[PDB]
Amino acid sequence: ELAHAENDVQKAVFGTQLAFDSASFVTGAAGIGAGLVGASTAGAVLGGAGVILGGLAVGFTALAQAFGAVAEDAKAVGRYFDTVDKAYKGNGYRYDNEKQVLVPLAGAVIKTLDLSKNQIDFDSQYIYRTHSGSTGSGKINYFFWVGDFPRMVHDRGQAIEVRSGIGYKDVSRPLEHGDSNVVILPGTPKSYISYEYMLLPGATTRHDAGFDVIRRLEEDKRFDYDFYIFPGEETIRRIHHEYVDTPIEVVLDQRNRQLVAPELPKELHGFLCYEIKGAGGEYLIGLNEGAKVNLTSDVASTWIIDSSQLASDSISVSKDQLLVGEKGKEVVVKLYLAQNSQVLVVNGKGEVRKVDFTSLTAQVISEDASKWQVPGQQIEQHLSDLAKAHQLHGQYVVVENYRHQGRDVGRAFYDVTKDRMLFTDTTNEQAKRAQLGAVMGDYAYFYDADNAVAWRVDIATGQVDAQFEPWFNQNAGHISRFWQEGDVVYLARRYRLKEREAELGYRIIGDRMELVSAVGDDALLQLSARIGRHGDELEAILQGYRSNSTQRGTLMYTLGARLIQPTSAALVTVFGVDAAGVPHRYWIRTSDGTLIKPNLAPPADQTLHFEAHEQTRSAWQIPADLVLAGSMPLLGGKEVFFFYSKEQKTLFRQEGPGQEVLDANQPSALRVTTPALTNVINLNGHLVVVTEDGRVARLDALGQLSYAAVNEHWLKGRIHWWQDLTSVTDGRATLAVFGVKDTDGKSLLPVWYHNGQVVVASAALQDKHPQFLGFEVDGSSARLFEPASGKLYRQPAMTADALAAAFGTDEVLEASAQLPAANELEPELHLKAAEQVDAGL
Repeated sequence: ELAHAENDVQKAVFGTQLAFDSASFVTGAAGIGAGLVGASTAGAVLGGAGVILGGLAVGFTALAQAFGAVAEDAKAVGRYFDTVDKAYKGNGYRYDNEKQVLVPLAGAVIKTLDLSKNQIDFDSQYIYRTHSGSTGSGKINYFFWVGDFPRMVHDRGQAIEVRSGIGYKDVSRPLEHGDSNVVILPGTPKSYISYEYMLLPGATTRHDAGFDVIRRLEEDKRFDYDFYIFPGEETIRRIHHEYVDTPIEVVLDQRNRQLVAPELPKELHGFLCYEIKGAGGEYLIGLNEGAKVNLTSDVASTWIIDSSQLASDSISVSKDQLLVGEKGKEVVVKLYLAQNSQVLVVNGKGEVRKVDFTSLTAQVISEDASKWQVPGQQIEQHLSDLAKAHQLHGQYVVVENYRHQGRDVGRAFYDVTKDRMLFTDTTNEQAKRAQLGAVMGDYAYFYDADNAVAWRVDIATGQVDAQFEPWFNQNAGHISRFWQEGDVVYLARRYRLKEREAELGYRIIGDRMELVSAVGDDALLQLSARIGRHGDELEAILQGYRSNSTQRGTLMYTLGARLIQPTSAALVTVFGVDAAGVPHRYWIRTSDGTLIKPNLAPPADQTLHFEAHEQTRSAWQIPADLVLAGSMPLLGGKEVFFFYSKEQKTLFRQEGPGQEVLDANQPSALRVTTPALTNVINLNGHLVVVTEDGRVARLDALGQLSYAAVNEHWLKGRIHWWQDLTSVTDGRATLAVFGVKDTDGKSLLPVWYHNGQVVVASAALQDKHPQFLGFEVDGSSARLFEPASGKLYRQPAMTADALAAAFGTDEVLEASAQLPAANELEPELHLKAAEQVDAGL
């Protein structure tokens, strides 16, 4: 009757939606590099413990998708610095030996071509300096402050000023081949590079295209990459370029070579000026849009300009300069000719004009038709190639004094990939300098690094919408970090008080701003160590802070804001050093006001007792890295709470929130026995543990664990892992095997183990996300279900000899995939869902 809910069935732990790509990624990244997975930084909690039920294997998807999105940006940044190295490698230029053109490489920057000497003179791009607080090395040294994270020095005066950290230094080098030739002129300006950081598992340990170039640069403390902080490995998510006016110069020689200026993306126009200097001869300057050029023939010449690469062939002449193009967007040519050096203006066909400095006229002559200059196709091809690279770059560019609609909107950020998206949408002399923090799907978050304000921006590029107001606006300190994770965004405002510096951490979702952390104060922290239920106010934080006003509200330029004000969240953490040697930390369950109150038990080979005066303490002193893992119903009259500590690699279970008063003499959170615990994961409210030998087991309210898979780090190096897989559990084990690779060495082969039988999904199954189902009473026909097809299948078990054929000595399938093929089981049915049950399916 109704739904089944049957006991003994021995259904597999991971259940329905399991995909080996997502879980094998998440459990691999959790198995290395000393980071947590899926952790929150502002509040110290795993997995969003406010979510208490959901699909176990959906969490592996939600994690893998986010870390793939971070990995692709990280790789793009790598491929950029790879391209920069490949540009400075071989000194900025190549010669096309098949068609006799000198072509600039994509990414280098240059001061001048001493082309007579065939000698090239380089330039650096500058990257802003890394800076940070000092609570890590000293000061309030214990806990990991939120805002004390590496940040960027905004000021051009102190940037790491040199390319040479890529591995080599020079002023000049010889170019190998090019002379008596044609030359394309360099086409990228100098840049100031901004950067932005994001959490990425394995970032310290991956080796990908060009990452080594960045690893070479962070060897100087002025800049850091390949580094670790408490929540996990952090990496540069993306780049922003600020371009600076770049005078390249050219010094020609007594050979009638031809020059052409290269065509650049819409944003690069006007950042380049070319000094074309030389003597004698008849040299052609191929003009192009969005550049300035100067002619310095001061010995003698007659220099040619080609209009045909511009969209239009209209010209005007002036005693000092001439202009070519149309609609005012005409290339400015400044005409420092001497000794009756004169310019000839060539069109696409038939005509050249003599330009008259006295008449200001473009007198016709038919001296074109004269084979004076190279056919277009080769140059046009090279320019088509070069124009691609500058588009492909992606990333962002920063625009200063963006006049949107005549009105000057200040700084703007050109999204190279999309519709010019982000600018502040309002005219204010502070917001003119405002800093971009985070961007969403048609939302942008800006902030001021020095004043407590932040905006919602770019609602359909309309008006500015709302501004966020922290709980206090009247005292010194600043928003020390603005950063996002998982489409939520976190504010770490540092406050100054005449006692101490303090910090508050807010989380913003949608229209809500929420508080999730408070540093509080000793007089709060000791009155939190005891009885506590506070309701409408968090521990009288308001009466703990606002009494220390310093008129910082003089800087609250309220700018017509629709003010949004903080509201308090479930599981507000409170923490701080109460006194020397006594850390405290509590979680207020704001829904009910109770305190989660960790009473930690000394190591099993110790016990301590403490005097009655200090007795209001946890027995073991709370580690610096301690995080609430989510809490489960016990079915035994309480709720059970778990605490994790990555440095200690121990799990503490606690029944109920804790005592009404801390007793240091009988602890309450008990050090759970687990083998070599490497990490803990919370998935929609379900806990998962990863052992150091590479087994995975779910966990349940009595502290028991049931093994549920092995991992890549278990399969690696075993020559006959199907033998050793009997060792993972005492018996009646049903395991996925997340480590098995398809023959390409990239895809993952779905494998299970069940009562000694190994099931592998055959080539038709593999891409379909095969689910496992338990065996026919004949004990060889393993059932399977494939939810996308809706269809139910049957699949032979594979013998150890057949495994010895299908696999050599390795986790990767042989190309001789002599693999037992499936067949459908109940072809007449299309199934919404299939599950095991005691009576059957």
